[PDB]
Amino acid sequence: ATVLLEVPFSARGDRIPDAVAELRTREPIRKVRTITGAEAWLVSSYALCTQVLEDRRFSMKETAAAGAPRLNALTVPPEVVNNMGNIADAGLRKAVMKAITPKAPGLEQFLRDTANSLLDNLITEGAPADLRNDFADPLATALHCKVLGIPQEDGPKLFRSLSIAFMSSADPIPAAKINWDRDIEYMAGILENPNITTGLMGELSRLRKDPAYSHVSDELFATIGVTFFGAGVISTGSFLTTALISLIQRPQLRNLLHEKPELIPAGVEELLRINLSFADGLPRLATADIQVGDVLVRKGELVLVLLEGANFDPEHFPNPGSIELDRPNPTSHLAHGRGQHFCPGSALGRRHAQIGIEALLKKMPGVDLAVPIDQLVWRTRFQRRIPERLPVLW
Amino acid sequence: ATVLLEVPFSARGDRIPDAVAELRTREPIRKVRTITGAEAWLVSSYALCTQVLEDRRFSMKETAAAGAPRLNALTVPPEVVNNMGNIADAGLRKAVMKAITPKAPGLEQFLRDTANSLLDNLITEGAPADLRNDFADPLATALHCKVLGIPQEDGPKLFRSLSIAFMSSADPIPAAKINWDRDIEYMAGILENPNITTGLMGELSRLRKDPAYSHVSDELFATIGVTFFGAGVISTGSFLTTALISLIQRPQLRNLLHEKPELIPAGVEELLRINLSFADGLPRLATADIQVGDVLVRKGELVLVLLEGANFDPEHFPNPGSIELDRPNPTSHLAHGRGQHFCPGSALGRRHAQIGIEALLKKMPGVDLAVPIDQLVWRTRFQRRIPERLPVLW
Ligand code: HEM
Ligand code: HEM
Repeated sequence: ATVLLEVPFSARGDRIPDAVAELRTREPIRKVRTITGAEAWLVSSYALCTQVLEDRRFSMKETAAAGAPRLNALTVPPEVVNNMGNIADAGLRKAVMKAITPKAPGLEQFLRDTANSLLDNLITEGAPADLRNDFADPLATALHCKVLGIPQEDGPKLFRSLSIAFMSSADPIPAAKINWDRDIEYMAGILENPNITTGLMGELSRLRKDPAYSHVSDELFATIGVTFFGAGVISTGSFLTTALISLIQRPQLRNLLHEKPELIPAGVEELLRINLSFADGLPRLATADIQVGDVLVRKGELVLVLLEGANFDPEHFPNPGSIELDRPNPTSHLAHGRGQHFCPGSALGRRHAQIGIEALLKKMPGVDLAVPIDQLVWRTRFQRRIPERLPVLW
Repeated sequence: ATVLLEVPFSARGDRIPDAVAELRTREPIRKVRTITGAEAWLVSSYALCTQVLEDRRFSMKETAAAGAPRLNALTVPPEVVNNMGNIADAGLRKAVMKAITPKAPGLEQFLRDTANSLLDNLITEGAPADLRNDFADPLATALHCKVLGIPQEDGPKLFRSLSIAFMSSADPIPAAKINWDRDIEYMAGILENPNITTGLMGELSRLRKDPAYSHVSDELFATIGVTFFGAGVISTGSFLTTALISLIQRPQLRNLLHEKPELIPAGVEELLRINLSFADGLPRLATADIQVGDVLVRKGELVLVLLEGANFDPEHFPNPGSIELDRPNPTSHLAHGRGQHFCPGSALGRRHAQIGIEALLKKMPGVDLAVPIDQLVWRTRFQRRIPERLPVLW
């Protein structure tokens, strides 16, 4: 007698478990138990992952319903799970999306200067350096302060909520509520701060006093600040970190990108595709009875869309484990999801990674791990897979 | 077909695995495979642990022999494994041991002021607080700078070597050598620094120019600084952290110690006894064929002395999982080892814990975890078990 298969399989973000391919072949939708004890359907083929993400009857919003089977505990108010819907309903969709493009004047140069300044300080200090805590995450944090229009010096305390805010927990987390409420108060103060005129918060500040948005709540405006900061910083910092591992472990690739940096966009797209940053399947709740492969998913059941399931599917991406800069379908991966909830920061994230890698390869062309790869400490019960420290030398 | 049982069993430092008791009953010496692929004998009963630690033919020094079966890779020069022997041979044993007592004038008050100042800053900043990174470890770090006679401001960079120096790795760690050599150069500079006149380094500085120690190497003096700083900081910071978890999880105990703080020494002794801080058995290499329980250990074989094996042995400590402040045999645990290599900092460590707990209970009598216990991220492939962050509220 064995128990029902448990998810997630491994918190290690540097390699995919052999088990994923075996499951995809045998049972590309199959029943699993989450950390809460809930049952769920784990979907692991490209075809079935795409089907679920593209069918809105597999609802994100309804995952927050009281009494639903849960992947993990809410770390935000239940109405905040439908944040993008709330944004759209408030007529704020176009403005939010415009404010988080990497195309804003000066932004890319700010990114490059910031990356270069972080790297110079590591160089000055001498190897070993921690590329997560002292490069990737600070770069992510600086980027999102600039994108939000908020002071850089406020970034670190906001950042420090995230090790808790993005926990994947069986039970509610008291600290998450403390940090949430505090971070909300900060963003509400920002909207009242006349010095804040640029970026997302500057724009929301103005829209908040525009008559065309008079009956949009202050709660929604502050929520947008907290959610976009947290999602952006955690996602870009975590992605860049694990992409750096994948690069460092492929010196031939590292050298080619150092040699031909115009291939970096193609490289970052592949690093996105193979990225194991998302620790859990994307949760959705069936709002109807829906056939998914050989399984009739019943209304009220939880479905988990395993991103690496899709992204390493050899039917869609032949030789899935190899980075190939000339695939015919390079952006057709699901690293930024798909459908209604496709990542609004995908371009900004792509650019954070491109610029951080560009700068790292220039300043540290000899970059290598300073510890054997198995020594990396992978964060557990978290919504991302990340090494606690990423020690490198150069 | 199963593989040979692997060690360590779990990096979780908040509970002992049920498997340890089962093993102790069934097979209190049994064969296991280490992370290097080496075979070893894992010893898990009080009686057999004590036998091994008290028989010097189970050698610490010989664990460093080229070609021996290894628990993990050396992170120091092989001659440094015999550091205490080297100390004794150089006539430095009495001086080193005297310099690391908690009885030095002002030391306890420095500890208390430092603990109180760390706590006030957490209070000012507001919950949640990380009791590992922003209390236990800084307290350990400050204590050891003061004990060594070195500037407090030098503590943080020395501290940052330790996440690597105390790795438990299958392979040599390049960063460990970088940090070792750098930290050695620092301690050599300290011995040449005329401002350094107090503590262990002040005393070694003087003995280095005393004719009675003329043919003791500069290498040994600097090595003593690096080894005593690292072992002391890692051991006291890690112990206090996990003792804090054990306390916090027992509010009745926490309240009693807050109420009757004179029971704190008895409490710290029990917290020592149940402490899971050591991630691996203590390694020893047989220098002869020696009968240990039902096993004839052969010369050249590795033996691992599982401290919690001894310390949770119900034959020696009845109701082993319960903290009892009135045991008849309270200091007979093996938390500081036993025999030739008994911890030279045991009193200093006891006092760090007592004072840190005293101060925490006074400043934060309402101290509780701010996250569910399962959310703590336990450091892997490391010589200690420690949570990466210890989020608390009060
Ligand atoms: C490489 C970097 C990034 C990756 C891999 C990533 C990944 C993802 C994925 C997979 C989703 C889909 C969630 C779902 O469908 O259940 C998503 C949505 C989202 N992302 Fe990203 N993201 C990245 C960067 C960013 C940035 C920079 C921001 C903000 C500045 C951001 C903000 C959001 C938000 C607010 C959502 C929710 C969308 C919705 O519910 O409609 N992301 N992201
Ligand atoms: C609660 C705190 C502490 C614990 C639990 C602890 C634990 C231990 C243990 C189990 C050993 C035996 C190693 C073996 O036999 O293989 C040991 C030895 C040692 N400890 Fe500690 N220790 C603590 C505090 C300290 C401090 C504060 C220092 C230095 C300032 C220190 C320095 C050393 C050294 C240098 C050895 C090697 C002894 C030898 O090889 O003869 N320890 N410790």
